[PDB]
Amino acid sequence: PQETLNGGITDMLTELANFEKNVSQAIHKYNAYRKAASVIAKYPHKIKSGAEAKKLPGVGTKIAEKIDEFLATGKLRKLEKIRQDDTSSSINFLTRVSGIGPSAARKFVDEGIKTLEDLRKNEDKLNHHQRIGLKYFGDFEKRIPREEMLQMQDIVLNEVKKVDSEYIATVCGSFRRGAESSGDMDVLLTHPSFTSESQPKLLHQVVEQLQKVHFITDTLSKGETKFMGVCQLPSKDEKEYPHRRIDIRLIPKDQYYCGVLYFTGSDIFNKNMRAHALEKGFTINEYTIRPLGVTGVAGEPLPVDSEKDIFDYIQWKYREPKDRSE
DNA sequence: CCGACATCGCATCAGC
DNA sequence: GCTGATGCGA
DNA sequence: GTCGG
Ligand SMILES: Nc1ccn([C@H]2C[C@H](O)[C@@H](COP(=O)(O)NP(=O)(O)OP(=O)(O)O)O2)c(=O)n1
Ligand SMILES: [Mn+2]
Ligand SMILES: [Mn+2]
Ligand code: NA
Ligand code: NA
Repeated sequence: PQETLNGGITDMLTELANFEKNVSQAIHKYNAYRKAASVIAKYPHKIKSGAEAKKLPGVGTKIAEKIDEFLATGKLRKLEKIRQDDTSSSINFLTRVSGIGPSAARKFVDEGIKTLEDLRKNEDKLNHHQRIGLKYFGDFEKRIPREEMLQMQDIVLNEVKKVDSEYIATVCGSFRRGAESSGDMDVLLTHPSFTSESQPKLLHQVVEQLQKVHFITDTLSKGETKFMGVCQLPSKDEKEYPHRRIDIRLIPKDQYYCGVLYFTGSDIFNKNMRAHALEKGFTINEYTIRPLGVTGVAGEPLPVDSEKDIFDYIQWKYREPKDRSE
């Protein structure tokens, strides 16, 4: 649908979502507003009343009431007031820095630290992750053209197999869903000598190699199965590429497809699949799917030899990654 | 009137 | 020293 | 905030 049909309303709900998330520290209200904004974005009519939007799943009394005020007056006083509030705005803005959540943002603002310049004046008071998020603040909010994502994929696929021929690196996330641009790169790593039943430094060597060739530039978090960090394409003396976020995850190779499914997403989709499963007598996570039982006590896990397998167990139509936006 | 809305890895904090 | 809780994030 | 127990 043309976004201007109910663009005023979806914007309003999205702002409210971000504020509940970053300032009120209520993730479920953030999700509620998101859900209401999303479903309205699909509505192929121009909303005339709150009671009309009330019909859509995820729109209840409070939001329908807020829509009525917006249509009848062109704004939302609560949203107008929040926007002029120095404290709420600062807290909200600071959470745009990677590593800074609602708790840290609130405490920063409480001690007068409110801008990026304030943060730069106070490196002492930031932890390692936050410093990096601050350093590449602009870059991390840049979107990554798919062409560059392909360039980034080449490097990873190359260096991965260079360490050991039987690794299997799989770019998931928005990229796998075929998006024209991505927020970051998500790499899913698997190796034969690592199973659920089950060679140790399996993730570490790959990361080390990507640092070796100067592809990985910074580390946010690193462990046995999880990597969170920063990368950069090498420049062709023509100008330099932005620093990008990259997540790497080493997963039980015999659970490869539940992982590919989870880390391909989307965000709402993974959520809808798990919630559906429950209404239908199943429970999925990133590793297993397992039929809860009669009583709803999980039974044993199943074999899965392709993504479609999981789609079959609860039997939705196998939707291509491109289709899993919700 | 009121609880679910998923769960996890890693960094760091609170405390023994 | 350690375990467990919290924060932030995927 | 919304849905549904
Ligand atoms: N809260 C979250 C966060 C991430 N995820 C999963 C699904 C996402 O596809 C995946 C990766 O996170 P992600 O990189 O943040 N999003 P995703 O790659 O979809 O989109 P982008 O912003 O990168 O473009 O992990 C999730 O299921 N629930
Ligand atoms: Mn991503
Ligand atoms: Mn990611
Ligand atoms: Na409704
Ligand atoms: Na943040």
